[PDB]
Amino acid sequence: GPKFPRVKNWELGSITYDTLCAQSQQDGPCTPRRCLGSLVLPPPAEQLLSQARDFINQYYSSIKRSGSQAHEERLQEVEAEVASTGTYHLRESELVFGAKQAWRNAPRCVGRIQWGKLQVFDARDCSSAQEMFTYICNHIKYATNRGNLRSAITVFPQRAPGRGDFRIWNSQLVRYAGYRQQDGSVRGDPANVEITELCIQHGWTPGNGRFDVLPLLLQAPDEAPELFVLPPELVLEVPLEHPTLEWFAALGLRWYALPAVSNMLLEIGGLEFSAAPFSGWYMSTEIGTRNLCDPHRYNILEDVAVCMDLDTRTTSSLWKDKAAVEINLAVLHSFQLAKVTIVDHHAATVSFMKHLDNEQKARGGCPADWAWIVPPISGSLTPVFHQEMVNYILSPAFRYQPDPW
Amino acid sequence: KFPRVKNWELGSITYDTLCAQSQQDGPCTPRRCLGSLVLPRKPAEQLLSQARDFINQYYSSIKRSGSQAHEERLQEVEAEVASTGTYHLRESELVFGAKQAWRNAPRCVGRIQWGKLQVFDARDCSSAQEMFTYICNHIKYATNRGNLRSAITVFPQRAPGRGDFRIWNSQLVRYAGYRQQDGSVRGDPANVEITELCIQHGWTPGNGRFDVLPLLLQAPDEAPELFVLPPELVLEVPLEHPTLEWFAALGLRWYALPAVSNMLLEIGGLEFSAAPFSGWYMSTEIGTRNLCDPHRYNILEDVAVCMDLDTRTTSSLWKDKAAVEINLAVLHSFQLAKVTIVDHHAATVSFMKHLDNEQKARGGCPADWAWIVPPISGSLTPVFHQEMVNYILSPAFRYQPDPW
Ligand code: HEM
Ligand code: HEM
Ligand SMILES: CNCc1cc(OCc2ccc3ccc(N)nc3c2)ccc1Cl
Ligand SMILES: CNCc1cc(OCc2ccc3ccc(N)nc3c2)ccc1Cl
Ligand SMILES: C[C@H](O)[C@H](O)[C@H]1CNc2nc(N)[nH]c(=O)c2N1
Ligand SMILES: C[C@H](O)[C@H](O)[C@H]1CNc2nc(N)[nH]c(=O)c2N1
Ligand SMILES: [Zn+2]
Repeated sequence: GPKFPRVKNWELGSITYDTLCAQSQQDGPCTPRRCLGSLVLPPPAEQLLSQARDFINQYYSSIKRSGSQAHEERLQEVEAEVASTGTYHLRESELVFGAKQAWRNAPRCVGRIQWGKLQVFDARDCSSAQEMFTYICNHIKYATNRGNLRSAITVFPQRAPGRGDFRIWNSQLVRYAGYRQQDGSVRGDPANVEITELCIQHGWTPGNGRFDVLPLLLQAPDEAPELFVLPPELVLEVPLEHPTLEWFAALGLRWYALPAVSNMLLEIGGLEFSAAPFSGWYMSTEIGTRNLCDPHRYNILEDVAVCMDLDTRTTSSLWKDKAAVEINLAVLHSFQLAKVTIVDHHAATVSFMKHLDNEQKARGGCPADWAWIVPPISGSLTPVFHQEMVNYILSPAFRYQPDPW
Repeated sequence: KFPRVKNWELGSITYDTLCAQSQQDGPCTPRRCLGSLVLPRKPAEQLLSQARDFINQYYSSIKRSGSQAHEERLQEVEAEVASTGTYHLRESELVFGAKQAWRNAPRCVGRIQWGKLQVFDARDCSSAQEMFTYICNHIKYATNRGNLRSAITVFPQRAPGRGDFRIWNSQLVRYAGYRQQDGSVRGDPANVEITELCIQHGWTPGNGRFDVLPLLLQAPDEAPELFVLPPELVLEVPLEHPTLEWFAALGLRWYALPAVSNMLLEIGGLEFSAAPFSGWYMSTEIGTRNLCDPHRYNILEDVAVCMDLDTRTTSSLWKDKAAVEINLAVLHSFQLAKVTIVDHHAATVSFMKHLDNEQKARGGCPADWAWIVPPISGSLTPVFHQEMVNYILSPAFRYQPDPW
């Protein structure tokens, strides 16, 4: 009947229609000829204005004053500002709304049930790399909260015409070093080889552990990036042990508490925030499956399987599956023991299903990237696997941006 | 124009140029991607061009493009369509077409096997009774005492203004699902509807969890007929577990032969509404989806309790632990019974090789990531880390409406 994508849940037999996708102003990578959904990575005053008008409309709607005098005056104010400066500036509450809407709009995030609970730190007054470090340390302190983790974003000054960007060079605020060895292998996190060598080129004295916390490379406008070492007491980590396998603790594994992505671009109303780090808490599979077991990450699956005395000589023993499960259990158990916020992939996907239903009512749909939403272990054991999803780009948005170097 | 395809484990990059050969629209648009949807929302010059294109594919395959035989065949097809509005395939063309359709199936992880397919021509079928004989032979051939062999049986194509030949069941072997009035379902819930259709067409039902359904076979414009498969034809594997002695006591089992029977085979514009095909199972289909899906046999909690796991909380990973043991039991049991089966690691590893073979052969390979990646231990398999391009090539297997 309805001229909108029909979305089915095959577990429950229920049907919805996504009408929200009609609000998408930006094309993705797919066409009627081929679907590129699995691909990881696929102003003129006029363009800015329409984006800005769209956002201001979004803002006034969200506060139920659409069509009002203050709405029309804000529109006039934004246009006039662009008229004389080529850009414009957000009011504080507009920044807060946009930051939250960016998260709410993120198709790849399974944690969006939490989207309304986001502490927005306005750092648009920051004017140095040293000052960025202060703001970041404060973010880490607040967000970590001794293990009772709190979602937060710190927004630094927006991209400005004829002036360099504020950039955090590191992909997350907390990252383990990856040291390339003489034998070609990697000690530490192979994901972080490039940033590690960049840190060294910039005067960092490197360690040689598997879990050396990297220093921050922070870049203020039109300046070389400066190197900042995080005070270790600010960086909460959890040593990994297993509830029953006593040898697991002897592996010396660990992960940091705070997932704090820092290389993403926050776009709101056409304004571009090139440095706006944000953090929540981990879903246990990110650490236990991906970071610890990916072939091109720590790759600990065989080591653990051997300790479990599994038959690693044949696929059909399911040694990989068994080990992966116990590694994930260790992550959950250790985070719980340490009283550091974490969520398993069952609890998380269940809560995302609740989120989908909320957004169905609130907005007529929810953009979602099935491949990213479904967890990397136990896929069909979670409800989201059986849930069809429509993927599309809404704005405000978090966007990938090229590396500053 | 041409999609850049990256593998994130190895850093390697391909470019898919095969997708330019797609003549059929999928469900995605620039505005929104619908790749996770399971089913699609919904003259003679058209047929003639699909026909020419296919005959072209065929003669290129035998390396005789531009040969007089190729040219003569094109005129044959053209002459037949111009006169009758349709045409017919030579057996050798049908055999090529069927293999290509498997090859082009974006959702199939087992396509490394594509060139190895026994094709039974059943186009000289005029009755449900004859369909039954062909089906029995197919099952006999394909089962081969546990040494499974991939096969397809092809029934007469669709004709204008005439009902279709159809097999009503979704697979040649399916377990009954009986809806007990107390809300529940005994058996396989996926088969409630087909079970009920069977009963209304005269089948005396069982009352078990693994009662093998009769086939409802339909010749054109006739009511379907009921046929009970001879039990000796249907090979089943009792499930036990290598170390957990109690597992066998669950009374679990599954059939050897996965033989899908409700898909339509399109070749060169011609449509074969009844063309059942079979290979062998990947263990996760049985151990994860069929046995553990909440809307299937849903045995997770039962197994977990037997393993004395803490069911109270999600964070004990009782679901993940139980699922792994069930998958192991399926593998163990099939191996013990000498019945062909492939685990999801072996399967996905061979699929990566297939992607590589196809890159060299055709310049790409249509694949549906969401279906290729197994339902447990996704990122533990190489396909998780492989970008894939999805699109429709012909010959193709397609979904079609239920005939009732
Ligand atoms: C509060 C608890 C949260 C949980 C459990 C959570 C969970 C996740 C997970 C599992 C992913 C997939 C990441 C990967 O596989 O690498 C993800 C992605 C993402 N998250 Fe959330 N998240 C949370 C909070 C947040 C917050 C506070 C923000 C921003 C305000 C956010 C924005 C995003 C974005 C933009 C992505 C996509 C990343 C990409 O494409 O690279 N998340 N999230
Ligand atoms: C020989 C061993 C084979 C293996 C191990 C295998 C594996 C699989 C698996 C795991 C799926 C996903 C099915 C599901 O989740 O329900 C699938 C789908 C599919 N397979 Fe294969 N397969 C094999 C042979 C074949 C053959 C012989 C054909 C046809 C001649 C075929 C054509 C297809 C098609 C068309 C689909 C998609 C069905 C749909 O979209 O619902 N496969 N295969
Ligand atoms: C393109 N950058 C890839 C990349 C993504 C990363 O994480 C994505 C991401 C983003 C936001 C998250 C929020 C919460 C959470 N638990 N995980 C989250 C994970 C981390 C490092 C890199 Cl290098
Ligand atoms: C309409 N229901 C869809 C459906 C799809 C099914 O599987 C598709 C399918 C097709 C070919 C296969 C080949 C081999 C294999 N192991 N599984 C295969 C699975 C099975 C039953 C049903 Cl009921
Ligand atoms: C090729 C594929 O898109 C890629 O490996 C994706 C798949 N799904 C994912 N899902 C999440 N949550 N995170 C990821 O990094 C990925 N990687
Ligand atoms: C909604 C989602 O697309 C649906 O559950 C799909 C996901 N991937 C799948 N993959 C396979 N192999 N088989 C399936 O039935 C499905 N179902
Ligand atoms: Zn798509």
